Amino acid sequence: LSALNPELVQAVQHVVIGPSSLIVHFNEVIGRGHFGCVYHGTLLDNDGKKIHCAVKSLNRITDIGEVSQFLTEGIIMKDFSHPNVLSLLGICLRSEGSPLVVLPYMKHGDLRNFIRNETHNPTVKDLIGFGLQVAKGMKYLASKKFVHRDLAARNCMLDEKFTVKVADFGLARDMYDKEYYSVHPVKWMALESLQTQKFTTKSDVWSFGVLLWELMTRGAPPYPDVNTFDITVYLLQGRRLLQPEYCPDPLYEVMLKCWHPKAEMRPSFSELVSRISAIFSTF
Ligand SMILES: O=c1[nH]ccc2c1ccn2Cc1ccccc1
Repeated sequence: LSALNPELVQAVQHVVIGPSSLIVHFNEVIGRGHFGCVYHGTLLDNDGKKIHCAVKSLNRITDIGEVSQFLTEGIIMKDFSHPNVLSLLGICLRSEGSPLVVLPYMKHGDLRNFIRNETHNPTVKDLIGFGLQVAKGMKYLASKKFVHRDLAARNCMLDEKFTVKVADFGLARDMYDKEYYSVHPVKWMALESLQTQKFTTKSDVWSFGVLLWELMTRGAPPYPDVNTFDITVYLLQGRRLLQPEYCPDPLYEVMLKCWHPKAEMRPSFSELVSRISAIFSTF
């Protein structure tokens, strides 16, 4: 680590968690395998408050060029903070072992598994509230010109107060990468992204519309009968996800606006917050 550029070391200092500030519980995983090797940890703040965190070791980082790029990603993501976006608590640069990413612990795991869980019974109002929270998190990301590229219910998380956090971006990416011993998002993508492999805030709006559909169906898979290959033709014919049984008509109108074939015709996330907040307030 002494081979690191000193001005970059100075720049990342405010993101770095010293080893005496963090107690990593490498003996216990969070999500019992659902998220791979993500560990419980305890972070000590400056007042000695104990903070429950999720810790991941980044084994793909093997050389000093990759460590330096990682430091930079930490610097950038530390400036992203919003009630509905997963925050970065910090990073660890270890003398012994791969670097660590430290995030806030999410008591209720991912939003898709939460809504699919038969034991949980969120109301239509609660489901719309989750959608509004995601819209607020994306309004924040879009306001900083950050394009998510993989928005879906599986990629959002829930804390102990049931606050939704948009996740799976920056150092929280690769949320479901699992390591196997012997084994080797087209249905959320905007039509133009399927065609050009380019992503924008307007393609995140399309994905948000599919996430809204997931919320109102309590986590049903979209287009279950359509092969991923055939999705482009299906959308070009003007076919779209149908209105879920318990979805209010003005909310389905919002979903349809998200899937307009012309990206410029789709609402902005600011407009989505405006429209969904008014719908939410009728319940
Ligand atoms: O309780 C949690 N809080 C925040 C993130 C998170 C969990 C569980 C899995 N994950 C995903 C992830 C963790 C670390 C690094 C990268 C991705």
